[PDB]
Amino acid sequence: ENGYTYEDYKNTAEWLLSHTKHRPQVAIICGSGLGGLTDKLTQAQIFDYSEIPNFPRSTVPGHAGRLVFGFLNGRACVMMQGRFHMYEGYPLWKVTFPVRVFHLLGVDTLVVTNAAGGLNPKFEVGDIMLIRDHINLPGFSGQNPLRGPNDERFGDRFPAMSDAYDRTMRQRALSTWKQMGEQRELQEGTYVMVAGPSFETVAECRVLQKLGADAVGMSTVPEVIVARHCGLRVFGFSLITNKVIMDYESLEKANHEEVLAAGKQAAQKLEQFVSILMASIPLPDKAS
Amino acid sequence: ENGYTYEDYKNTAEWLLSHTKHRPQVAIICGSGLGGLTDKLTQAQIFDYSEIPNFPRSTVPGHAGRLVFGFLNGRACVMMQGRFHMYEGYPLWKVTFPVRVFHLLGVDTLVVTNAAGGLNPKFEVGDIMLIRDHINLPGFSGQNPLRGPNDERFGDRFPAMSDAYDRTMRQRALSTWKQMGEQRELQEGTYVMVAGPSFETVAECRVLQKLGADAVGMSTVPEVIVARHCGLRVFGFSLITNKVIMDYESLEKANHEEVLAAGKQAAQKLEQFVSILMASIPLPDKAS
Amino acid sequence: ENGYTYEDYKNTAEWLLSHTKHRPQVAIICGSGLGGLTDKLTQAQIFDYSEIPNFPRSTVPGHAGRLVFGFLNGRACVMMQGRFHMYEGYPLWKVTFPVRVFHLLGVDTLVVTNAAGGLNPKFEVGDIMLIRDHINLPGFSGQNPLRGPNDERFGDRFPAMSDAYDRTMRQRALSTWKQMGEQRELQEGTYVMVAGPSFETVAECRVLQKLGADAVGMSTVPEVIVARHCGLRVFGFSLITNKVIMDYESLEKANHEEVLAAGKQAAQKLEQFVSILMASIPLPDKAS
Ligand SMILES: O=c1[nH]cnc2c1ncn2[C@H]1CC[C@@H](CO)O1
Ligand SMILES: O=c1[nH]cnc2c1ncn2[C@H]1CC[C@@H](CO)O1
Ligand SMILES: O=c1[nH]cnc2c1ncn2[C@H]1CC[C@@H](CO)O1
Repeated sequence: ENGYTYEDYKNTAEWLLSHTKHRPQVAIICGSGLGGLTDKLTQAQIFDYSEIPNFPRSTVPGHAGRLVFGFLNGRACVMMQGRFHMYEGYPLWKVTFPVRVFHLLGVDTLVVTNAAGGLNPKFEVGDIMLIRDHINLPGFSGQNPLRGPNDERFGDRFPAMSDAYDRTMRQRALSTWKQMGEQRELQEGTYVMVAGPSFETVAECRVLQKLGADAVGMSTVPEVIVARHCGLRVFGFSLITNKVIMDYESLEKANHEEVLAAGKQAAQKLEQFVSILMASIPLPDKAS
Repeated sequence: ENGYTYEDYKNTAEWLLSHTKHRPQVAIICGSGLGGLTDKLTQAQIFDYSEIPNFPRSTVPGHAGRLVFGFLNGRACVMMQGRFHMYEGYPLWKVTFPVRVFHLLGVDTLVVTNAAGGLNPKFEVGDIMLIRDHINLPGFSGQNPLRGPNDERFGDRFPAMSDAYDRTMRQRALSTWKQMGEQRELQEGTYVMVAGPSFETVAECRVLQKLGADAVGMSTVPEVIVARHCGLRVFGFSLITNKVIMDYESLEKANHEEVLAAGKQAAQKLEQFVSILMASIPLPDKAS
Repeated sequence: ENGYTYEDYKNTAEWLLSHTKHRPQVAIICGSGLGGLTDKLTQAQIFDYSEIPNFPRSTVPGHAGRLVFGFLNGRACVMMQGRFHMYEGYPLWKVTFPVRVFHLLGVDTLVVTNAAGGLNPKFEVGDIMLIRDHINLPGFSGQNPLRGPNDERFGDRFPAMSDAYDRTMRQRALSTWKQMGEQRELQEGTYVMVAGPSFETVAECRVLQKLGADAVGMSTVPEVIVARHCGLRVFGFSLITNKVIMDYESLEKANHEEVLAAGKQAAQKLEQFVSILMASIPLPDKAS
């Protein structure tokens, strides 16, 4: 985990402990425009990234740069509003530092969210996709958050990712959606991480499509991965904010204004979802 | 753009201004063996990379390591003879530093050239290919020149690349070729950037082929990308210097001696082309 | 070769010379659990990585962290028990430093081994695969050991990899296997390097499969590549330690305990193989 040491994590976890009365169980990292979830907490105790000991700040635009503590629909969460991306300069051991601290803080579940582009045509903007799998492109080329000496206090050298996106939690998600009897089904498919801040070209989109991806994005994977390394339960969704183009002869392209998505009903649609889903995450009590 | 600051760009742009009387409009970055284009300028004022304030030098072999100023077939260009490649150690924010300076210098068009390998069988060495699209392999894994804090004085955080290789300029190129009624057509296809200085293996070539690439090379993309980020018009060609191999049972491989291509008629064929094409790049006057 | 200089290599080669009487011809780099080969040497003179001048140490767990010198089945080898991987923090110019020193030491052949995952279904664990080709994933994204200024004292700027895994030595391997009339054939196929220490997901495995890979692993390529750059003869095998998963609905995943493979007969099976194969590597005498 180059950069930080165990004790850096300990010292930050502890600092958090002795500065909040909350002992979170589920850590939620909100993607673009889905940070409204913070609103729904209770007994909320906000923490500015910067105020915490070794916490990677979030540049100057880190307006939504805070770690909120509270209770949501039954569980004592800890939310990350506004995360770190590879594309902004953060080496991956800064991007994923939270996940290690959430672990030592006591977390045992991580529900990671993000807005992503739509590659699967069956997807339509506004859609919500269940990450059943991911393709760690940067990781293939060495951009893996576990590069460097491994700490057997955190996990194994070679953790398997075959499993990562918890199966049961996916049943429960498919099901909770149906319970809400929602208009439009809870999409499910493979999520592909691509770093670059620029948006995919039509030649790029096509390789991802053949590659098996369904939604493309620029984060999540580093947090998914290091969480699993820790032994955290993991599941997540993607807010399809825009359909990804294809050559032939187009007329559109892709813009961030499409973030209107991340804020429109869609946003707060996933928020209700994520809220109700708190009721389907097992307690540490090993419930019986 | 880690490494340099806005003012580093300003200070270099200005230095260039107050050291040349030329206010270039089109910046041309010449690939291997196609640097003969410099010959054709007029009112040529050569500048040694090294003499310019923050300009990345080009090692010791930077013989063809200069930025020539002048007029070509009607426009006041600024040419880069001998560029920087990832494979020689340059972090991408040094490779692409010129494109930012050409921008502040006033440029509004960039015609980037390179020699590339032939993947599409329809290609035959000597051929010239029109880059209609590109696959930014390094970029997928984080090797994107826009990594780091974004400067809204240069462009947007998430620029789309869906478009990059200007459409009209491609009509004009296909057309100008036909105007010259040239022997052999102006190929067009997708260009794939691969970093490594070594040459592709037969297992590698095959993945690129299925991946959609037509020509493979080791540059251009970083300059294409940062140009678009700036709002520069962009179009380019590749000089197929050698056909890329495929398993089965071969007898050849790939060598740099194949640069004979980059210097043979082919070279100066693209040079006449690029020269005449100056007549088809719109003026800043918004011509009417 | 950023990091070290020619003289760093010279100073280490020489140090090795004036500290051993052995002038090795074949350098063997043993993969996981196949380091038992060291046992079979004779006139063995062990050297602790750390004791050698610029030699990258191997962390604290570098127990099997030594460079053994001796004679094996006829040739004066030099073996690397326990290599360096990208995933442990080593920049590739440290990972591959040995290959440069083995070169200056006089080596002219490198037989590299590794344990790898099975992607080709025809593969069955325990199997041994002949690396006929490789797909340098990290290399595509810039992770190539030849990045930086090139030393024409070592090799060419753009070395071709079209060839790398010596053809004749493969005939001899297929043949020697048949000579032993072994139970189970000497598999042959394409080896794909993936960096990350974590194990491939089912979405990842599928892209590698379509990509053409047969076995997947996390090393070898950097050593294969820099060897060829030097002009070393190269050939290698992979010990399929585990079959790689695929979605649908599985029940297994991948664990390091599967290293039981690397140590079981399989291990010492490749060891006899590699030993007998010493008899099929040409001598520097240009035998006649
Ligand atoms: O089509 C897409 N490709 C890649 N990343 C995407 C796409 N759509 C959304 N994002 C992610 C990456 C950054 C942020 C911008 O809103 O959202
Ligand atoms: O087949 C090829 N693959 C990759 N790069 C290539 C190929 N052909 C040319 N170049 C580019 C990369 C470096 C320079 C050497 O002349 O030209
Ligand atoms: O399925 C696999 N995928 C990637 N690397 C693998 C696989 N199997 C073995 N290794 C390599 C990488 C590290 C070491 C762990 O024993 O062996």
